Amino acid sequence: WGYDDKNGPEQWSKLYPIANGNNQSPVDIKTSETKHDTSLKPISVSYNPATAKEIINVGHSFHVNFEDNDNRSVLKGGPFSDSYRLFQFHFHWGSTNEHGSEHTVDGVKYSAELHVAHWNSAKYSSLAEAASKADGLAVIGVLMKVGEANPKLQKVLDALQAIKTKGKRAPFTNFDPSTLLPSSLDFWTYPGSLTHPPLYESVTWIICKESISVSSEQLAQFRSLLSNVEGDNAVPMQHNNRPTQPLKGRTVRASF
Ligand SMILES: CCOC(=O)C1=C(C)NC(=O)N[C@H]1c1ccc(S(N)(=O)=O)cc1
Ligand SMILES: [Zn+2]
Repeated sequence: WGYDDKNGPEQWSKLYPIANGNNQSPVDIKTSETKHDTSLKPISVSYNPATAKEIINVGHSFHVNFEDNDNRSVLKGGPFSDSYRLFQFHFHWGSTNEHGSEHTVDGVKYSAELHVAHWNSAKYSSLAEAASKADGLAVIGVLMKVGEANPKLQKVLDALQAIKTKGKRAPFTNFDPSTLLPSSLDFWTYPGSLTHPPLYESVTWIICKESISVSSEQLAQFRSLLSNVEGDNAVPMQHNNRPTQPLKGRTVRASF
């Protein structure tokens, strides 16, 4: 699977039928149709920079992975009673500045999107166990709006020169990804899925109301990453965003 016309989102359903499920992500958030929910607690993140482990080129994207052997780095509050353990962050982007976000807000497409992914360590003993369970994953989505260079991205962008081609990986240490989040943690939440195969309907989405910035040149760095292995013909990673999917009558709740 990939993002090409042949192996891309519109074809995913052939091998992964859950693509046509009732809890697929991402979605268009219609602000007129959101339900303000008084029970929602503030989102609480507490990440230890010592849990940062590795940056990896996975061909369709790059990931920054965290040591997840204990509760040093955790998400709490919002719609959750359980504590969720940080394991990864990554981005999505588009071929142009005009699209690239996965979530949209009232039809508006942002240039990119940050995903900070966590697993339910109260109920489950590993990411592998948690990953397929309705209450297994919690992902914070931050919409990224093209404008001023974002200095908080600096360590991440500087690391890409070491993982230019598929499969390449490097230590990525001493980094707290709560530095990338907007200063307001007002959010939307809805029950949904991983936005690429295997598309498990295991994610509680936390979508920040406030966007963070990214420059056109910072976006060019993401797209200058190569999907091919070293020595092969260069194939830029131009985009990796899934189209919005039907709500099929789910409710997006607002903390605000
Ligand atoms: C069984 C593992 O479970 C997962 O969590 C992931 C899988 C299979 N694939 C990845 O490459 N990384 C993880 C992932 C996390 C968040 C999103 S997203 N984009 O935030 O929905 C996708 C994949
Ligand atoms: Zn993602």
